[PDB]
This record gives sequence, structure tokens and C-alpha cells, in this order.
Amino acid sequence: SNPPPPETSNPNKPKRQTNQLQYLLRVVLKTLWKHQFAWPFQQPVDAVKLNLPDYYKIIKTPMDMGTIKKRLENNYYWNAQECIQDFNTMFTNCYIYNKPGDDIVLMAEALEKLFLQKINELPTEE
Ligand SMILES: Cc1cc(-c2ccc3nc(C4CCOCC4)n(CCOC(F)(F)F)c3c2)cn(C)c1=O
Repeated sequence: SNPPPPETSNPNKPKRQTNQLQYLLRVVLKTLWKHQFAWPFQQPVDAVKLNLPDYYKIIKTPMDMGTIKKRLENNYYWNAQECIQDFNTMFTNCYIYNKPGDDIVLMAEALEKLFLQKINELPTEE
């Protein structure tokens, strides 16, 4: 079976809204989410559907943009670094699991190049 997805709401975890988190939702996530290659990354890796019985024996910290979108829209995060780390983990998971040269890796690398551009433009905290 698939594991439960990463949590997106937890009453015990404090949260805030900042201009950097709003930029991560309206600019960074929005740019990647609408990209032609977004869709393998728009929901948790479905190892059952994809017939990957080893995926969740290898990847300890799965992450995907559907999870990140909900985390931002429902204020799961305290700071922008947590969200940036989620994006970074999503990319490195892809590079750990897949063969170099697989199409999913080329897709990840195109999204990552855009992510890096957008994050360098992160606004000073207001
Ligand atoms: C290992 C891994 C896999 C994927 C990933 C995620 C979702 C995917 N949905 C499909 C197809 C399956 C058949 O029904 C139509 C959709 N593929 C297969 C085609 O993917 C491709 F287009 F990219 F080639 C999916 C693959 C996502 N990350 C992050 C992975 O590491």
C-alpha cells in the first residue's frame, strides 16, 4: 500500500503568515504548478499506481507540490525555510530514486531551474 501523505494541518504546530510565505504561494508555487512538467509532482508519488514497491522502502521524507500548496494555503508553516526545504526535498528525492537521464529527472531539473530563479527573488521580510 501507499503510506499516508505528509500532514497539511496539525493543531499542535504553531503557524504564521509572512510576505515571504505569501510570495512562495502566489509566485514560486504558482509558477511551478502551471508549468508543462508540473503534473508528476502535483500529488504524492503513487507507488501503487506506478508499481514501485521499493519507493517507500528508500525515500524517507516524501514530498510533492500538492502537499506544499495545501501547507501554504492552510498556514501549516512557521517560516519560509520550512517551505523551501520541502521543495528541495521533493527534488532530491527524485534524483535519489530515479536513473539519471530518465524523463522524470529531466522534468525535475527544468522545474528546479525555475524554482532557483524565483527563490533568488524572494522579498525581504516586510
Ligand atoms: C518515480 C517517480 C514517478 C513520478 C510520477 C508521478 C505520477 C505519474 N503518473 C504517471 C502516469 C502513470 C500511468 O497513468 C498515467 C499517468 N507517471 C508515469 C509517467 O511519468 C512521466 F511522464 F514523468 F514520465 C508518473 C510518474 C514522480 N516522481 C517524483 C518520481 O520520482
